[PDB]
Amino acid sequence: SFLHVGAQLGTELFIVRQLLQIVKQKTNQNSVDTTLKFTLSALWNLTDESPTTCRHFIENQGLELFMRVLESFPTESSIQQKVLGLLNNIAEVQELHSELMWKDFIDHISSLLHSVEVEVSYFAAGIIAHLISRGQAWTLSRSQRNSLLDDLHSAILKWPTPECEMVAYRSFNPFFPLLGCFTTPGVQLWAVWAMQHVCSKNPSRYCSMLIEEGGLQHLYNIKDHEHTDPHVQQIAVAILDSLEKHI
Amino acid sequence: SFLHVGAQLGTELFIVRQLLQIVKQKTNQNSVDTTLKFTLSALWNLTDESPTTCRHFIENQGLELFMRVLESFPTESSIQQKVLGLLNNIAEVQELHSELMWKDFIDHISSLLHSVEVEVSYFAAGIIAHLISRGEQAWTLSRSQRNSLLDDLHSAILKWPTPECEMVAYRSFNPFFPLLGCFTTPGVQLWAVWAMQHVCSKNPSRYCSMLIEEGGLQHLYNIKDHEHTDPHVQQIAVAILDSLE
Repeated sequence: SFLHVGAQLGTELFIVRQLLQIVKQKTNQNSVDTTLKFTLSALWNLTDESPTTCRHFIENQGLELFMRVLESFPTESSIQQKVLGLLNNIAEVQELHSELMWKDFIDHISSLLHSVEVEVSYFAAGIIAHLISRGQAWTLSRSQRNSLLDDLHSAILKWPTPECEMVAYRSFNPFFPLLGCFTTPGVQLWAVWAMQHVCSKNPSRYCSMLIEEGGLQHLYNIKDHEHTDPHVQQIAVAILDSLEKHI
Repeated sequence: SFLHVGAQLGTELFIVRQLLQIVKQKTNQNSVDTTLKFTLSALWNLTDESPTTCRHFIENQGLELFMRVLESFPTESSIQQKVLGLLNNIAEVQELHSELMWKDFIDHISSLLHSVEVEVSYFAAGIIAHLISRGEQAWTLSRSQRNSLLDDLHSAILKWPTPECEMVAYRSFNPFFPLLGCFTTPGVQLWAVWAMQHVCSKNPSRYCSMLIEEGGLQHLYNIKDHEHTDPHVQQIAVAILDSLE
């Protein structure tokens, strides 16, 4: 049983509010705790493919609090990873691209792109790619826009093969618009690198999902559009020549 | 994106633990805040049709905490309602039966069984019905209290006025159907059909079609043509049927 019909969304948003409360309080104590990491993971999971909870997170000034946690734990790679994963989920929601147009946020993301932990800079790069995705809606410095595109492209190619699988996905759909951005080599470079990574680590899961959602097409279109970045093209053909073996 | 595969289960159980922490906090303080009852509703909803988070609730001392909530706020309508609703969700899980066989627990539930605010006695009755529905040997406590409760349940339901606004909601009637077959213990049957009738009379657009699609017509109707059935139970059952037509 439960209280009444439709009562679960209210409790979901209430849970988001209370998790933000625990984040704020653990930040005030400077307590990198097991419960703090669990709370950041919970927030990250709840924002997965749910723009309503992303909007509730933003409307409860969650991103300001996440800037604060980034600044109060500058060396904690796990904290940064979970924070940036949630912020990536937000960067995927087009209706809220407006409220990530804030230079303190963009500055912290650009700084975290140069982390020597690929588990951190990967999500920094994802945020960056999904923000440059929108052509300009830029609302800020075009200096910083061009700078961060170039930095995206360089940083991706400086990445090693990760040890674990740094992330999970239930759908490759948010990657498909980033694959058509032939104008922005870094964005599709991040997309192709991430898909390659997840199928290389977990083919059992993501090969079937990548083919079923029609992504082999986006890859094949990149394959011989002659206005393609050699690096993006090489990653695309590698993904194809691995996904072709698996039916 | 999310942390890793299967992380959603860990996140949900962590949420259960933290909500229980908020409950213990606002019970140590005698603070009946908005967030306390919202936490109670959140826990209640998370326990709906999910044996897993109910098991986690029990494993995180949730039973003792909830009865501390009961003993510290004996006048609070919504608080007792939500507590007893979550415990009703626990009671429908057979594997956790032995956990609810606590003496003080059954005592408090039998006390709240006789409360006149139906929003409370209803869920207390649900707990007791599900408990003694599982047989005599399964009752590891005072059998005197068991065979007294299967009468006090019957009596408490007959004295019930019909509720006003939304008291409860269900996603499926499947936990009720095993109760409908307890001809040996007619209080269980009577609670089951009374609940079905109430929810089908206030929200017929949802619940009667749900009841038919889940095949409850056949159980109510078995009660119909099963002779030697309790007269109150039979009355309510044929009543549900005659407009389920």
